[PDB]
Amino acid sequence: TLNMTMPLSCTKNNSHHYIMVGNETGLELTLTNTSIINHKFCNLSDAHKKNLYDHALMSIISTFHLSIPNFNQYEAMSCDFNGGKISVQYNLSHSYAGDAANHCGTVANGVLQTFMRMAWGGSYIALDSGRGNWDCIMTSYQYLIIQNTTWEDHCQFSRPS
Ligand SMILES: *[C@@H]1O[C@H](CO)[C@@H](O[C@@H]2O[C@H](CO)[C@@H](O)[C@H](O)[C@H]2NC(C)=O)[C@H](O)[C@H]1NC(C)=O
Ligand SMILES: *[C@@H]1O[C@H](CO)[C@@H](O[C@@H]2O[C@H](CO)[C@@H](O)[C@H](O)[C@H]2NC(C)=O)[C@H](O)[C@H]1NC(C)=O
Ligand SMILES: *[C@@H]1O[C@H](CO)[C@@H](O)[C@H](O)[C@H]1NC(C)=O
Ligand SMILES: *[C@@H]1O[C@H](CO)[C@@H](O)[C@H](O)[C@H]1NC(C)=O
Repeated sequence: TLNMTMPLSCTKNNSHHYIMVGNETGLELTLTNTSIINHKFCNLSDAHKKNLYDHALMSIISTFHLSIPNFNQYEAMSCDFNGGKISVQYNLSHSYAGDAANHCGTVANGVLQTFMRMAWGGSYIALDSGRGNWDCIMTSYQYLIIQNTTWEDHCQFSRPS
């Protein structure tokens, strides 16, 4: 065992949902005030890391039917790799209306949107964006964390690195 055992994803204070892409593998989406990736980097230095990254986000967009509007906006994002299993952390700026509106055309916002509409946990506020069905979602959560993990382990945070 390397370093000390990781905290739980499934907590009384967290909102979480699991997307099962593979036969038992998938993505654990966690909305938290707990930071998992402690650096400011997302180094996709090789084609494999870039490929693992695109597959993770493609999975979320496909499953949630995210039609993300082009607002030329971005979420603060860290990523790391642990033997082929990616971790993606969004430092969400959705705590205030103005902040949410400027980080509205993002995957993280699409996830927040699904959590709200599916009632998966947590309370949110929907701001009418400029276009159709897309809402800018407010949340008090600081982090959205996405980890490639198994169903047996989805309730515990994986090691980022
Ligand atoms: C998201 O916010 C956390 C918290 O501020 C950032 O983690 C910090 O990273 C710096 C390195 O630049 C460390 O010196 C701090 O100790 C970290 N703080 C904590 C609480 O872990 C994280 O880097 C941010 N991620 C992004 C993408 O901005
Ligand atoms: C992500 O990449 C950056 C830059 O590619 C890394 O920062 C480098 O770290 C080395 C330490 O060996 C130092 O020379 C500098 O801090 C950076 N070098 C250059 C050329 O930018 C960073 O450590 C990487 N982090 C992760 C998690 O992969
Ligand atoms: C997360 O932190 C924000 C700001 O500190 C706070 O308002 C919010 O209630 C916290 N949420 C949880 C679930 O701890
Ligand atoms: C998790 O990682 C494995 C290999 O590291 C990959 O085959 C699989 O597609 C990944 N799962 C998701 C949901 O990205």
